Amino acid sequence: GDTTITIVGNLTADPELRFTPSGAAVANFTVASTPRIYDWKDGEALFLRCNIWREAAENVAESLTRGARVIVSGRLKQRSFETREGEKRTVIEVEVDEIGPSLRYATAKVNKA
Amino acid sequence: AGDTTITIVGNLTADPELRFTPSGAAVANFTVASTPRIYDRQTGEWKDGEALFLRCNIWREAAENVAESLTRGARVIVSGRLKQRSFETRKRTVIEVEVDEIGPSLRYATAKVNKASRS
Amino acid sequence: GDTTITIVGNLTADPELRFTPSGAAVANFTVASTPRIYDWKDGEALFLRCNIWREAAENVAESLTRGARVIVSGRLKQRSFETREGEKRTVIEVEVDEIGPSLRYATAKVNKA
Amino acid sequence: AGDTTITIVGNLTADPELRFTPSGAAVANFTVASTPRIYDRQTGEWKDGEALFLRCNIWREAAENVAESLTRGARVIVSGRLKQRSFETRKRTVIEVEVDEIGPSLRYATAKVNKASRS
Ligand SMILES: [Zn+2]
Ligand SMILES: [Zn+2]
Repeated sequence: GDTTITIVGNLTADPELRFTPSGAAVANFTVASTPRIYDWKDGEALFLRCNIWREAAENVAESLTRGARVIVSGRLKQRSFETREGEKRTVIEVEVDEIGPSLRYATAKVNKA
Repeated sequence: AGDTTITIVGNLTADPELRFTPSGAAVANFTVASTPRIYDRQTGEWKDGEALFLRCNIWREAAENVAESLTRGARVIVSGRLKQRSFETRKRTVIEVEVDEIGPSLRYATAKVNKASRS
Repeated sequence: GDTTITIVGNLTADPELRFTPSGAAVANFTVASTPRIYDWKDGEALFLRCNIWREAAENVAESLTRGARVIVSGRLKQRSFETREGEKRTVIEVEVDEIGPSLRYATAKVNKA
Repeated sequence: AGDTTITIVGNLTADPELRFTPSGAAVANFTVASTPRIYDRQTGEWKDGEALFLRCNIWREAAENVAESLTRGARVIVSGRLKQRSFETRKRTVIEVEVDEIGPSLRYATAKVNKASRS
């Protein structure tokens, strides 16, 4: 039913870990995905605002920092705004199902629980 | 132009088996056990439906990075391309994944990530 | 390298088939994907502007109409605008690799070439 | 919670084999031949690399819709979920696709689509 995607990229900044009145934790961060080339590299670019919640949000929070190369699988969510202030605005966000630091150019010590 | 790609989440059946080709190129093997949930629309709660087993081989330094970072039953995210090998009996084809990116899922766990060094 | 997605939904309107000075054809259309429910259906929603080019653009043009339920595989492309007129705008579009009418609630006569 | 999903583009090895379960539910089988391109970075142009063969089974009216709409070598788009069956020799597992949506690709062809009737 939903539209899902996988985006590989680096966090543009440390994950903002804020809490809701009810206590549940929410982690926000935008992944910036940037491509490859030939003969000379680099181009394209894609910045997707993401949000994970619950314990995954705190793990994201305590396990990721700026520049971190991540793998993110989630659901695209989009909202459509105004006209009574200007004229047609669209925004998009990714509800993260799973995310983890990528092991393509690095390592990590994974501690269970 | 492009291969068929998939993102599979699951657990490592066993630690990554790191070997090296004759030329020296590293190669890590493992299989992800992706278990989907099923809901008995009548009592009980969610259930562990039929699991999928996908063997995956990652190459070069990524593989070495795997061998040194992931272990048994670790939950991981795998983005890769489906490749159909061919092994003979005694015809036979089998479908495995060639990893492009893989990382530990921060779902039920944390991780200390050490960047390597390039840019 | 690129970020790809698959969106199943219906065209919100017939595909605009316009041509470029050079002659190549371009088909534009926005797919509107809307979900399922339980116990009572319907919710969510996602509208993604798409564009196919070349012969696929004309085939899309002559094979699809409004309401058509399609399957679309492409690449997300996003651009970031202004600040010298207002303050930060983001837009997204799907460069369609493959698209075809879905056979979930219909049929179609496929004529080769 | 969710299965592993994939979008595979390719051609039908053969016309869809439509059969019916004992209860009456329709079932169509077929396999997509997805051929990826390879570039000899030295002369020649693009090349037809190693193809992937995935068997797919679609259900109910969708299947009937398949049987009545698709034929041999037709290019199609398939969105589905990977399912691992189990058949025994003489153990054995195999990976096939359970289609959720499938349609003829308007890449190298057109199509006349007849909506059915619901909403
Ligand atoms: Zn090496
Ligand atoms: Zn039926």
